[PDB]
Amino acid sequence: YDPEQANRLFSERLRALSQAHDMLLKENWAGATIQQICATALAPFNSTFANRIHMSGPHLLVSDRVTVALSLAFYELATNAVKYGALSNEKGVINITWAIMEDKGEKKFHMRWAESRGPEVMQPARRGFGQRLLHSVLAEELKAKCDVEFAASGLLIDVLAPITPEVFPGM
Ligand SMILES: Nc1ncnc2c1ncn2[C@@H]1O[C@H](COP(=O)(O)OP(=O)(O)CP(=O)(O)O)[C@@H](O)[C@H]1O
Repeated sequence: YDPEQANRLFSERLRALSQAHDMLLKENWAGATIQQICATALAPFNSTFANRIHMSGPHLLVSDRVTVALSLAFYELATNAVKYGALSNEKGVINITWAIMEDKGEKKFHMRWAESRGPEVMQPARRGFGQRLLHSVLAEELKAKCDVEFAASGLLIDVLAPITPEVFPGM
């Protein structure tokens, strides 16, 4: 081991990641709706796994940063769904649902990624740096409380965010 080389490798890999994220940020300058984000990111998966990914929610416009964060989150979640969850078998299904909530006056954005009818989700299922990082980036861009549950019945991700015009333009 050499700590100086380990730090250098981490920076170089981080810079490579930032470069890839800027390519996405430039492309997505106008933002997008959850529907457009969701359908666009999950299009390669809808080809391979027809009628196994379901999306439902109101028409809702989101900023450039959230469109990028959410795209990679959706892509990364589907990548794992094929390797471990609902898309690893033949009967497993993914339900992406979002909506505009109300806490007796305060308007909130809620989103759920729900995997069902997939294989059993075995007890020591613990996230690595990448997914942890993506979830953290997504939650920070949304200024959201994010809950990740590795339920035996299937992975359940919940996002609860306050509505601000920075994150949700024209709101
Ligand atoms: N949709 C899903 N359904 C069931 N288990 C899942 C899952 N997504 C992830 N897991 C579990 O979480 C573990 C950790 O996954 P993660 O992708 O976070 O890190 P990793 O670094 O262990 C593998 P990799 O980075 O190659 O995907 C996986 O090994 C798997 O057991």
